[PDB]
Amino acid sequence: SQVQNIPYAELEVGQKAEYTSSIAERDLQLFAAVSGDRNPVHLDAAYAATTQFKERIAHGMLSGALISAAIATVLPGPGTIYLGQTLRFTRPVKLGDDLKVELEVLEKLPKNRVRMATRVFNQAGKQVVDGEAEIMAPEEKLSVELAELPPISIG
Amino acid sequence: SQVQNIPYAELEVGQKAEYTSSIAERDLQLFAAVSGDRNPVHLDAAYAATTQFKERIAHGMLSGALISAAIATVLPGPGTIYLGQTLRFTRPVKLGDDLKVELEVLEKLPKNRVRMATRVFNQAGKQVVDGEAEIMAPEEKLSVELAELPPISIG
Repeated sequence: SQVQNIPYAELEVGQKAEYTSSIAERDLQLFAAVSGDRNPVHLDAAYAATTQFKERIAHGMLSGALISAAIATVLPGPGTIYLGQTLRFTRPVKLGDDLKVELEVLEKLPKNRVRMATRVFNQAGKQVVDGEAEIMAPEEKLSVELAELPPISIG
Repeated sequence: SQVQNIPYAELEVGQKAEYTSSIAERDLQLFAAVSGDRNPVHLDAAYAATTQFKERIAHGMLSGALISAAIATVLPGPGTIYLGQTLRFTRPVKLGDDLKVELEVLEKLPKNRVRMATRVFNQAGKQVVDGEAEIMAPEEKLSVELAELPPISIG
């Protein structure tokens, strides 16, 4: 399929969208690989078993990654420019959690700018991240084929 | 292999550290994989060649991932609790850029709270990200063996 954006003129204050992701081993490994954060509580099950969490946990900033993809692919979607992001990390995310990013349009501002609430909840409905984004929303309507990745093999 | 943290009592206001990374094709693909942001300006060279950028560009939030690793592995390092992060995306990051994360201790506050400047610069010394982290620095000295990444093959 193709992904259609929601340009500035069509956005409304209060408009919401959601973006969901499971927290699997592969997510922990991919985020470590691209961040360089090889702390063993995210990677080494034997190590994590010795910690207070008893199992591996996700990097806090994995939620910033998910938020950015929600904004870029769902609301407003293709053509958006990222100007800023604030994150508050409220609760840890554990291996085997499922996260839901909730976006909400808070304000429409000059120069096609939008303030977007960016919240993340886990499978129990508890908020794990709170924050807000500043973006420049797309001026024109757009339909874009997202790129398919090559196969990525781990282990 | 081994990494020592820098506990709250060891930190001093003005203390700096750095964390560097080159922006390779693999980084674009892995970040897209873990985030879900597969917009083609990040992944498809033929497409990006048709844009103003003339080449692929990195996801803005890739700098957020690198900052988070710098805090978690270099300063204060293992044991740090990530409470908050602000990011202002001041300049696009391109394929083939070298990024330098600069961390600076701005303030030490009660209950092990630290305010940290988190700036990111490209190869030409232009600032590409500005922001500040709020953390709880570790109370005790820890030495940790970082985990190995599993092997990751792409394509």
